[PDB]
Amino acid sequence: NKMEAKIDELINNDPVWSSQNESLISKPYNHILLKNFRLNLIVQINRVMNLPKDQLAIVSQIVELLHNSSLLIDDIEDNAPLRRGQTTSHLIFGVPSTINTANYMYFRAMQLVSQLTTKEPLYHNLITIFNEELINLHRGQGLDIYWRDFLPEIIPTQEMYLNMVMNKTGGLFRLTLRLMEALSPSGHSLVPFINLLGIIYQIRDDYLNLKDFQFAEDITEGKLSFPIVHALNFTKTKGQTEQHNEILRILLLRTSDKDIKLKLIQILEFDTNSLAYTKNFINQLVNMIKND
Amino acid sequence: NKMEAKIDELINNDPVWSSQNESLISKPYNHILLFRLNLIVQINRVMNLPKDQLAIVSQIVELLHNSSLLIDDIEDNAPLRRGQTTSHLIFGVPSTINTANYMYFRAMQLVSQLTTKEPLYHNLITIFNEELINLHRGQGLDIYWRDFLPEIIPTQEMYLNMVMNKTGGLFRLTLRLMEALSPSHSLVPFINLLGIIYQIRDDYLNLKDFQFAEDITEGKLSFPIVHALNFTKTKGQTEQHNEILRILLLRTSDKDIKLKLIQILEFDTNSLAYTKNFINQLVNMIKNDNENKYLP
Ligand SMILES: CC(C)=CCC/C(C)=C/CC(C/C=C(\C)CCC=C(C)C)(P(=O)(O)O)P(=O)(O)O
Ligand SMILES: CC(C)=CCC/C(C)=C/CC(C/C=C(\C)CCC=C(C)C)(P(=O)(O)O)P(=O)(O)O
Ligand SMILES: [Mg+2]
Ligand SMILES: [Mg+2]
Ligand SMILES: [Mg+2]
Ligand SMILES: [Mg+2]
Repeated sequence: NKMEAKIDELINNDPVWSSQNESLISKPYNHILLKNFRLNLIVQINRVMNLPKDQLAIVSQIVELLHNSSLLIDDIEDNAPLRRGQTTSHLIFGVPSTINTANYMYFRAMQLVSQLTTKEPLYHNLITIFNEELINLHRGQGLDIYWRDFLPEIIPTQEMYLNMVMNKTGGLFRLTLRLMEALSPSGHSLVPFINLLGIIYQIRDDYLNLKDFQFAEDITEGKLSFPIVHALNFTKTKGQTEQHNEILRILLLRTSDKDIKLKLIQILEFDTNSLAYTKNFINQLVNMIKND
Repeated sequence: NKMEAKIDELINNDPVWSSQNESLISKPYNHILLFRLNLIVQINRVMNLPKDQLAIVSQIVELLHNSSLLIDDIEDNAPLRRGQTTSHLIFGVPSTINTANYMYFRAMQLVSQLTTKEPLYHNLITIFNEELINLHRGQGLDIYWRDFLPEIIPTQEMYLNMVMNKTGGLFRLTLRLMEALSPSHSLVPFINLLGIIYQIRDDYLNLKDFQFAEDITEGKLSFPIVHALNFTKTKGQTEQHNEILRILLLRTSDKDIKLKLIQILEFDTNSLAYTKNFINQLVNMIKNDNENKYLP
């Protein structure tokens, strides 16, 4: 009877969640917070969208949660040891807590959308954009991960890699902009532009990762970067069998040996000219804007 | 010129995605597909959702359920899920995490297809939202206790609230959606008690079937363990309290060491007996529910 009442009380109330609990399970996330330029893009874009700063704040909050959560997970998936010159959360708090916290923040983010409007028609568009771009994000990420973890099952071509980027990187970039375009109280859609900004961003990330070495973690990962994809297809094309295989073998070692990583890079520098190709590819993309 | 052409085309289109791609990413989910729908069908008798809108609800629930099992096995370092090899051991942790999270959002998208009524949608999303949030909190606490042991040893109360969040999330989600779509007293209190019977029973059966008892290997703060731990602390049984902690902290597969911890629960604290009793009472709260305060 006393137990029965304590239970009766329980099952008839909402589940209990204290602020301490909230603090406890937010450790992996608070860690990565300690790591502005994401708001510079939002403030600029806004110069054109004209959103009241009240709503722009809630937009900035949604994107950061989604962004920081993405990084918490991408690090697990990529077995990354450092993020922004700091130990990654999964190495401190563990993979289990990090996955849960990150996925949890995805839903806190989703919850904040209610705060952008009272308008039922608008709200629905918002949730849809939120849904679509998150679905796109996971698709690209699924390919980048599949290609990597199952190499050499599939050697992506420049086209396949770019579709993957349109999904993955474009995902976050389109989410931010598409949401603002729906809240804008006010020319043409800036989506095409943000997609190009996303592609340039990703290929420059892939590129600087190797040039900054020449610590090239992307090689330790086995990632099918823009430079590696060109090297692999170039090599198959010109009949360079041993080079094509050494590239695959090195990617598959998941090595942190600096000399082995340097060898690979010099292969992309003198043998396949992938570094130059990529540099040019980036410049051309930028020129497409600068010459618009 | 020609490169400019292709890029232009690319950025002016939706991201490309074929079904072959869809198949790649689904592999980890398909692997886990290889009684619940009966419970949903049964519940509809009072809800009366049109066999079709009910299929969708059913699909949403299945995506979520199956997806959380894939993530939970990664978090629990489980080598087996119903006799077969767990997905992350076959497809790796990265793809499995991603495929499971992708499915969460596919589930979130099916919600838009239950209704086209603007208020009713906002209420379905809210429900979906709230329950997924409660589910992650319960899981977060469950993992936290397990991974920070012995910083915090939960009490029966703490444990049960963790269950209301975790196990209650997936049970309530299903029920609150159905009740909201119903064309026809809430059964949420009843689903809550159910979830609790189910979880305490899950923890109970895990040890009893052995008497592989993976929960021990996992180091989990299961219901019998929570009892044992607070039972020895109360009776001041120092060694035994520490011995229980020591075994959980071993993350062992040692059949012999697992046996010992169980020996402790059976002989020293009688936690297993205490739990069998607990379950029964909860059920009687339902069995002896005359006037149907909980039952329909
Ligand atoms: C977890 C899921 C589905 C997706 C996660 C996708 C992400 C963020 C991956 C992280 C990497 C690329 C960085 C990006 C895209 C930052 C974008 C910045 C904005 C300001 C939008 P990195 O590790 O940081 O180099 P990647 O090299 O692994 O491609
Ligand atoms: C991934 C996130 C946030 C939450 C996941 C929560 C889950 C599913 C945990 C799995 C376990 C409990 C079993 C359940 C819930 C049976 C399926 C439920 C139905 C309602 C049919 P188990 O491993 O199967 O014993 P647990 O013992 O680890 O608590
Ligand atoms: Mg990465
Ligand atoms: Mg990556
Ligand atoms: Mg589990
Ligand atoms: Mg678990």
